[PDB]
Amino acid sequence: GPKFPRVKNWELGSITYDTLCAQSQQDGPCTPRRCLGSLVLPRPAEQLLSQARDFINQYYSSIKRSGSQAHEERLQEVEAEVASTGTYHLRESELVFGAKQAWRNAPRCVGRIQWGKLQVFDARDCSSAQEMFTYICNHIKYATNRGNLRSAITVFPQRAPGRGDFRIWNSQLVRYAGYRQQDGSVRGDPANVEITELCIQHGWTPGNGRFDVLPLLLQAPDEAPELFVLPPELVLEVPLEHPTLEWFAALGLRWYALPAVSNMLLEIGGLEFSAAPFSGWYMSTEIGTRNLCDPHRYNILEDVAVCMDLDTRTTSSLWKDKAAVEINLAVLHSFQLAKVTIVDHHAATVSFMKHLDNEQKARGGCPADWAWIVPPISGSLTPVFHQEMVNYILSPAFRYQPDPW
Amino acid sequence: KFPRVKNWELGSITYDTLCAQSQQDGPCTPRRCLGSLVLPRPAEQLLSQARDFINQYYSSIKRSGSQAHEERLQEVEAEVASTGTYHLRESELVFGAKQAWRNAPRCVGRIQWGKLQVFDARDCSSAQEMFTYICNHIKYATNRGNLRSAITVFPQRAPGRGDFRIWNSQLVRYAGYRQQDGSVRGDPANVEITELCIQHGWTPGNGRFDVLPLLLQAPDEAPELFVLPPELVLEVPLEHPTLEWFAALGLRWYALPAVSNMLLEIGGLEFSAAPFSGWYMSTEIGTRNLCDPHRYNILEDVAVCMDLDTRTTSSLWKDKAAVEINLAVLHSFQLAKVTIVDHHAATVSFMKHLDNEQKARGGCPADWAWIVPPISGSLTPVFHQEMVNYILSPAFRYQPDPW
Ligand code: HEM
Ligand code: HEM
Ligand SMILES: Cc1cc(N)nc(C[C@@H]2CNC[C@@H]2OCCNCC(F)(F)c2cccc(F)c2)c1
Ligand SMILES: Cc1cc(N)nc(C[C@@H]2CNC[C@@H]2OCCNCC(F)(F)c2cccc(F)c2)c1
Ligand SMILES: C[C@H](O)[C@H](O)[C@H]1CNc2nc(N)[nH]c(=O)c2N1
Ligand SMILES: C[C@H](O)[C@H](O)[C@H]1CNc2nc(N)[nH]c(=O)c2N1
Ligand SMILES: [Zn+2]
Repeated sequence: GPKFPRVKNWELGSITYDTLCAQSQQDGPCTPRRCLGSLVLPRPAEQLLSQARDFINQYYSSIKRSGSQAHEERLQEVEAEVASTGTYHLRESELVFGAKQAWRNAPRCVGRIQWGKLQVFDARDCSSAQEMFTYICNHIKYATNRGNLRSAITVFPQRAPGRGDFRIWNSQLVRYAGYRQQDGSVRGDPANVEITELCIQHGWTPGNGRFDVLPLLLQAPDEAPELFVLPPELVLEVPLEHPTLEWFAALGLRWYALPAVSNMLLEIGGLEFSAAPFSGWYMSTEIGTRNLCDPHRYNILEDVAVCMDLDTRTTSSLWKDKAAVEINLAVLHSFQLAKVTIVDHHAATVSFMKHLDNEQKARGGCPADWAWIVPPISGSLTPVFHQEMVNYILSPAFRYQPDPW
Repeated sequence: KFPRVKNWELGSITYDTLCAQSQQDGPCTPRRCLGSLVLPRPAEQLLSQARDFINQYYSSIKRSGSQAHEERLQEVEAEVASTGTYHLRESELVFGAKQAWRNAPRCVGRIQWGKLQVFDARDCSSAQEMFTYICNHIKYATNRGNLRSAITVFPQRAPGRGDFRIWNSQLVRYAGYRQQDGSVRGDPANVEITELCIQHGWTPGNGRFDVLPLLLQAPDEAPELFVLPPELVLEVPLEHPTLEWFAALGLRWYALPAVSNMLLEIGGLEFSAAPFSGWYMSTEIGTRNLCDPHRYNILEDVAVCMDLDTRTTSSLWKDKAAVEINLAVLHSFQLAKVTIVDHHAATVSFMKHLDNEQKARGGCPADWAWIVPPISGSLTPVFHQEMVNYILSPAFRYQPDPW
């Protein structure tokens, strides 16, 4: 082998070299002195043009037209535009290509075997917060497809010089309210306290439940954000029940069908889309393990263990483990019952192995964040645990961005 | 320069300043992270690693800058200047071994770092003598079930000649025997070492749990074969709290986790045979050893016994059976009165260790993928704790198989 990362699968004994990483144009947070790979957050003119050039090259390569008349004219067209305005504009098919490429390039998504199937909705004509609401509601209608979920992304207008951003304030399109109490405890989802408080300040009359759907705070450039309420018929939800444990349904737990991230930046060839929400379908463990068992979230492990009649007095009864399995199973069982798309952590990780194999043949590598790809239960029971991965930033990219308040 | 380390369960924040004392480079660059890779791939150098360690020593017994410090530093110059190398005093080696454990980023058990019986075997000259030493280490460390962490330090490396080595990866391992049907009986990880044993003339059992012999190598000698007296090797029959059938699986594990193939570096000196042992954390046996597909791979057998649905993965039979096997192990070890710690207790103590280290040193090098357990990851507080990883010395390094 050569001076590219050597990558081993310890279950199978198979070796690959990552040559794609050579493509990376942006430094991550690690150095030879220290690995910072487990931090969740780390941290004009020529600079723009070069990025733009790189993306157009990428576009043209993908349509197999590298070096050609139209390829070189488009380059000259992009330069022209940046020369007289300082920015430029993607073509319809260039946006489609990029959006998909950003999903392909996201090191933290286990669901990338699906990268090539993605409805790109162009909303770069959107002009008001009201119009955003509309656009967002069409997205939710399309993507939900009555439970037969379909991956999509709606792209609003790119950042402009000295001009405000289009922003969705909500971290996801569909999230539950969290209400701070007299006790100090939270009723609802403790992640969402702040945004809940922001909505009430902007005129929302709040509910008082564990599962109230948040309204949307949407922001057209240079105005303050307007508040929009999703019609309940538009938000599909799955009441939670267990297959064998009959009491589970009595807990009154539930989750929403559509996982739609809404607070991420989509950066394509230097252009920045501050508002471009995307959505797919859940992996069982996101709801069952993270949302419902995290001590700083709904934290239902104790409750369920008690119902199950486990010894919660001692760690070694593996009461946390026993309960978490049933919650997870209750998630899957119930989504399946309601005929709403879900994938379990086994099935998912199997298919990402397949994605890894594809991307090896196609690009010679696949950036991947191990701690994020490996599921929060039953880790080494899934094939990804035994797979070494290389993490690196590629572009187009989805980039986290700070809350707008 | 100083990285911010947040914990997302509680929202608390620290800064790691400890990582600045790292002198040895890891595998990451700013262009790409390789932190999930299991493996990497003259007087000035040695003399400055040695001073820096002696500094670490006198500083640790508060005598930094005193007479005994100055003259010991000079004893080091003098020895390297004349011989190309030098030797450590017993107390120094004791300090360095504990520090090597402390510095081990992949060890979730570091709360215990200061409690370590150090056996000095540097006066070892034969594979015979090696064996006795190893046999004493086992008797000490096992202590009829009341496990005591220990290390034994064989003679250092030397430019003149070959290394003292223990060919085995652990002092106690189960043999893996390749069958005709291209199948493995026993432990598939130990196929190659089992074939080495047999080649150096061992008579093999044909059970699923046959304790391998030791292959011990003195400098520039053919390794020698030594059978462990069966009474030294404490084993644990596996049974289940509620499932009476489990015991009839005939499953079992050994008490003592004792790594023997890792090189111990202190002050630039290299100890190529320095086995060490503590006690197990249950997921090691229950999850990895027994349910890994390239190991004993018993998940399906056990789930079928549990009468679950193998046909589809959304019934979570892998997870369900995985838990019972971990349960069986805990129960069994607690029943046989043998130290073991579950992943919840251990990760809780690791958090506290992170706290103590923060106050004492300004951080703790940690490797997230190894600290987080292989089941119920996010169920443990380590999952939500950011972690910085970097190499401090004294350290344990991984080493090439001697063959
Ligand atoms: C198609 C079904 C999909 C599944 C099953 C899936 C699965 C996942 C999972 C389990 C995570 C870990 C997130 C967490 O625990 O917070 C993740 C992250 C991510 N996914 Fe997906 N994903 C899917 C589709 C998509 C789509 C359509 C996009 C956008 C085109 C996308 C882009 C991302 C990004 C950017 C992350 C990192 C998120 C962050 O850093 O906050 N994924 N995915
Ligand atoms: C006191 C009981 C101990 C517990 C519960 C414990 C726990 C663990 C665990 C779970 C691992 C990862 C194991 C794996 O999945 O391969 C590990 C790794 C390690 N531990 Fe410990 N440990 C203990 C004692 C020790 C001792 C006594 C030493 C030596 C002084 C030590 C030094 C190391 C080193 C160097 C590694 C890296 C493993 C490797 O690179 O293969 N630990 N520890
Ligand atoms: C603080 C911070 C930084 C960052 N980069 N990222 C986050 C999202 C956090 C991470 N962990 C939980 C939460 O993110 C919740 C959303 N995660 C992904 C998902 F569930 F919404 C999803 C699932 C399938 C498909 C899809 F398109 C989206 C937070
Ligand atoms: C190839 C390779 C590289 C490397 N760095 N390391 C290895 C040891 C492997 C890793 N994964 C399992 C196996 O190592 C055997 C077990 N490792 C730790 C332990 F079990 F030995 C242990 C537990 C508690 C206390 C204690 F002292 C020791 C292999
Ligand atoms: C500190 C650690 O990186 C953090 O808890 C991460 C670990 N892995 C994760 N993996 C996924 N998919 N989602 C997460 O939120 C996290 N949290
Ligand atoms: C490829 C991956 O890094 C490898 O499987 C690691 C992951 N985490 C681990 N963690 C521990 N404690 N022990 C291990 O052997 C491993 N294996
Ligand atoms: Zn790294």
